[PDB]
Amino acid sequence: MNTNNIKKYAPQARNQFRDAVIQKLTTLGISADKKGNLQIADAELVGETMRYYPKSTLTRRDRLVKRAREQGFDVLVEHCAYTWFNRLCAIRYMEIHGYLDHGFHMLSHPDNPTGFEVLDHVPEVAEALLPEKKAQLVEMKLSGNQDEAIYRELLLAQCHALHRAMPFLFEAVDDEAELLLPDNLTRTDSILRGLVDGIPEEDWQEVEVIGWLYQFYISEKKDAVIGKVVKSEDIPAATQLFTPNWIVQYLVQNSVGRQWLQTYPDSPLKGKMDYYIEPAEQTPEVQAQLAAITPASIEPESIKVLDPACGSGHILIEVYNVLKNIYEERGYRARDIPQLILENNIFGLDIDDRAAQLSGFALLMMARQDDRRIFTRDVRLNIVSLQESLHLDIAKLWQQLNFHQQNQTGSMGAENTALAHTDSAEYQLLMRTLKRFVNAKTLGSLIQVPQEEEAELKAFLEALYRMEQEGDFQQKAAAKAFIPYIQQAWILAQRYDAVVANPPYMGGKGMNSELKEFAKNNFPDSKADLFAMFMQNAFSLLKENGFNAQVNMQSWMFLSSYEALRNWLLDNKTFITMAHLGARAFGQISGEVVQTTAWVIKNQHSERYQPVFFRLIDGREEVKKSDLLLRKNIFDKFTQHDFKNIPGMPIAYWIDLPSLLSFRHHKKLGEKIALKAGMSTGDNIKFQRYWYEVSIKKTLITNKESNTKIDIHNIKWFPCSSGGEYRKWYGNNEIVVNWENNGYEIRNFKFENGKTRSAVRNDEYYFREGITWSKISQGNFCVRYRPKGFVFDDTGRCGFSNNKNELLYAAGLMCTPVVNHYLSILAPTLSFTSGELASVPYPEIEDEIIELVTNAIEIAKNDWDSQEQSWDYVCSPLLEHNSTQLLRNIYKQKINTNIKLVETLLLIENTINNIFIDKLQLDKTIIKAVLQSEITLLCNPNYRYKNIQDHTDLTNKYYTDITIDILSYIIGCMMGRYSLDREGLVYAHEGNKGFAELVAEDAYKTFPADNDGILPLMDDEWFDDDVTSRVKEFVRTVWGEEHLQENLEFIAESLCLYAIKPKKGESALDTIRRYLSTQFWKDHMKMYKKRPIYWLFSSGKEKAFECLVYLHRYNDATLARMRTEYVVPLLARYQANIDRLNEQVDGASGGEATRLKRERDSLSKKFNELRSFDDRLRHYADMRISIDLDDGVKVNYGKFGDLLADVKAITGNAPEII
Ligand SMILES: C[S@@+](CC[C@H](N)C(=O)[O-])C[C@H]1O[C@@H](n2cnc3c(N)ncnc32)[C@H](O)[C@@H]1O
Repeated sequence: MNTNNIKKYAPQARNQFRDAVIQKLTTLGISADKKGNLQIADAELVGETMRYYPKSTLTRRDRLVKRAREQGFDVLVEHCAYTWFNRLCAIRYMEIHGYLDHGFHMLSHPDNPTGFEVLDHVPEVAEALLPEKKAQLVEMKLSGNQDEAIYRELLLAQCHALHRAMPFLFEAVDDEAELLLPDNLTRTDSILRGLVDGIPEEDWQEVEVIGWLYQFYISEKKDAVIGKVVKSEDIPAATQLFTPNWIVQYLVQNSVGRQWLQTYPDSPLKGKMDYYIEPAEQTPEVQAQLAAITPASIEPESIKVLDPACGSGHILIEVYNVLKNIYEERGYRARDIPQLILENNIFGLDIDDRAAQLSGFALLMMARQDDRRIFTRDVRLNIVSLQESLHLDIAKLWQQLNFHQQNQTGSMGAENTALAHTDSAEYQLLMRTLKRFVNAKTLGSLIQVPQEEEAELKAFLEALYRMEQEGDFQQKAAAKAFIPYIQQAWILAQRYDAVVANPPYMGGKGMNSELKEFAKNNFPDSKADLFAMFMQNAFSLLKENGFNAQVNMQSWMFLSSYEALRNWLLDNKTFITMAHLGARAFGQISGEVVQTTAWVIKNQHSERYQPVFFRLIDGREEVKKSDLLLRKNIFDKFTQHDFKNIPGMPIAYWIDLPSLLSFRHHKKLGEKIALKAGMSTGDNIKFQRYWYEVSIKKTLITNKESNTKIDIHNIKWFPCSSGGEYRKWYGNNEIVVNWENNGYEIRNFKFENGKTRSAVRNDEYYFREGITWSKISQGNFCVRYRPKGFVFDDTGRCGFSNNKNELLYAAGLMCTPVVNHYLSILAPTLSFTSGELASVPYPEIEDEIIELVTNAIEIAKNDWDSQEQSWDYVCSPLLEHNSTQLLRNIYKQKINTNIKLVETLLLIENTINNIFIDKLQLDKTIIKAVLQSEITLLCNPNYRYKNIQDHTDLTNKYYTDITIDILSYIIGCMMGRYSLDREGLVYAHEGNKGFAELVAEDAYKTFPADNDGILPLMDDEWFDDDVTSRVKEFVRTVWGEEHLQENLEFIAESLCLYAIKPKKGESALDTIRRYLSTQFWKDHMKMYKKRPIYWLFSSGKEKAFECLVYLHRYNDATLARMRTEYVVPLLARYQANIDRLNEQVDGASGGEATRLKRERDSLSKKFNELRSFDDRLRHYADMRISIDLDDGVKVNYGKFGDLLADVKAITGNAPEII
């Protein structure tokens, strides 16, 4: 069958049917305004008509006004449009299979694509349906022009004809419902055509279509009610799916068919059950147990099955099929089985009056596929939809009932007449029943009813059937009103051999006010979501040896918020079989939003029982099915007693055995170590910084050059562990938080009313030595060491211990694939909090691992401290070897050192993993050894460039970041941030203050530092303090005028590698200059994560003047000096050559004069752009803008409007063009 047709039609069909009811209700007068307030205006009385229509069609009219005032105008239309659609859908299905007694098609015409067969056989069709109006209808057909009048009469006559067998869908007292039937049913634009035209006939063969009609009708109102709280009337929309047939079979066959096969093991139904999971080999003790409960025989018509949420009845249809083959096998006549199944075996509930309308239809269409006279028998269907009790005239009906026959009939009977036999066990049983179904359109089948009231209700019910059949008008009007409630109560008091359902799914963030309190007070173990309450309630609906079988979300197997429930299941019930599906089990939902599992749980507790699991998480819907059938991916080694060894007690069949026997033999991790969540500052943008953004004087960072005692009164910034990226031993020392005055600002940080926004937690553990981890990590789990002088927030959780060895032995553990083996178990998410991480095992201490971890952390710390983004940065790693050697040879010397360390840490990490795996007695096959690509070091090209698979292009890209990093360090020495003479960071505080002292102290005597802190970054050599100029002065001052040219050609060779595009004949010197003016800005953006310490003042898009400015060295007089000594003298040289280039264009010709014009044209564009960058720099230079370094980089960079480059990529806001 092709759903793609129904999926497109049914949503459109819903709304279609709805406007046709509004348009007919507007005539009917029942109407609401835009605000949902109802309007009557009563009804005109033009003699014997009600103009807006007959006046016998008034009373009936005045019962819509009644019901609409009882529910909701929106509701009315949403229901009645559905009922008719369900009716017409029921007719369409039934006319294709020729189920009609008159044997003519009703909605279509076989030999005419546009017509209606009931129109040409008016005499025959009328003879069957309306024998009295035959002379009239044969007269209107002979008028040939009243077909819409005629067809409106036969079609209404057909639905009436179907009320005898299907009273739940085709009601007969629907009087008002006839006034809402649309006209023009006989036109090419009737609503009817889409129902026929949108669905080919082959889609109608099988019955599942009923469920796809079901699922796509309401699909649209679903997309409007998701994410929000769901109204009591929107529930059927928001929770309505459709189970694949292969899951239902697995559910029905492993519950119903299980019990039958449990008594008659050599039943040929086992071959007829493809999804029947055979029982695993039990211990002799359980083997004695199960035989003691299985009855020696089961009679077929003693089995009773319940779907509490049938929906389309898709599950009942399969129960019907499983029961069908049980009756055949027992020796029962063919025709007699449907009645016995639908009356003695199949019972179903739901809240959507219109979902039952389809479900019962579906069972009757399966029954009509087997017995032609099931439509002649009084077949009571136990498929009912739940009804509220806020609209009953209870005192009016119990006196209309005359159950004990109190009114001797005939005594014409007063507004104070004491309700007689209010003490009768039919009244007290009736009132207790009407009190249980108050908000039935909200609770559904979760309402329990005591089994003790079973007998009294059925005897009351059958009597309510009798008196519906033998009684007078009041007793038949009355006893017809009470049956829906006495029946639905009778279904709830009854217990069943198997409950099969695909329950509804709704987390505790769409439940409405009414529903929530019902969960806290009645289902505390499973108050989180609906599907769980159905799981725990369904057990209250089974016999002792009964089977609960559902297909549920998987979260009840893991989330600690179900621990009380998971604890409850293991103690009282017996898991039988479970097929864990995971995602994409339903081939018609989109997104990884739905993860499921189907299971069967006996209502008896057996300890030593051996259940069978199927891990079918992979593939589309088709695959799990194929692997389920082929019995791929089977687990049958763990009893339900074994799953109690895991903190929280997760259903965790995927576990093996030595990992289960290690939770019991060893001690918990977060027990030993104080897993503490950090503060929550409330605002990470106000309080947290990158350490390079602020003055090093104003940080708790102990510099290698400030022996002056850190005055803890001037200290504003303290290094803060704030989450970050994966890392296995030490990095991420990048965030500093504002902790001045012991956090006076974070502590008093309040909202508007007075409540406190931040959440300073565990501030006793601050500045301690400990570890840390990304609380949130996409990949594996990893921890890093954390020295003293740090704080930490909630994004960077930290464990602490008093023993440094345990602090390392833990840090060595929490980084293995072994830990990521457990964290899969306790909580398969990306959240690595302090609660599941605390339940991790943790064995005795070995002294070997503590050295391997000390070596590993210093390998990792040496790795981290090597970049200029770290505070502990000393100098560029090239400057560790002799300064006579050739530069290309020093590159080679450094790479070989960087591969040995990867192997060492890899051999260390794998030695650590292999030691833990030996102690916990684990399986090295499950825990793979660490690979070189996972060694979390920045010198490992495999890890830094995960995306590049090559070796050459991997090696080249490595040489390339190596050549850029040495350029940003030289640009660093130009500004004054580092120095050859002095180890470590040199100058980094506000206002260019104290820089000059350093110069007088020969802080930069080897390589001089730029005077003003303005470096022109240009593509041709104008100034002498140009960047590309001083770089050569650097290489010359370091490696030798001897080597200058090959070291420079090798730099040219290496920039060209990945950084920029080479050019033939381009000197080493030109090659370098090109990079700096164009690409360096971007790499420095990336290098500092869009937080530049060197600011590129840019004239504009012609790159007429670009200069770098070091952030710390900035003062008021800079933009005045920037204009005095750079922007002013440069606009003078541009002119003395536009004039010299015009002395040559007139003195040249041919190919050279066209070359001097493009050199004069290009030079004049850079003269107008730097003329308006001067008109705009003079603007910002007068302002004497003086910065504050504590403010941040995203703020100051907007203070200059568009003078700087990438103002909208750094600040976010487009540059404010002053
Ligand atoms: C049961 S599943 C759909 C049934 C479908 N035949 C299948 O294969 O699963 C979702 C349906 O459950 C229905 N349902 C039944 N009983 C319910 C209850 N007590 N509360 C809410 N929804 C309920 C909802 O109306 C919704 O349409």
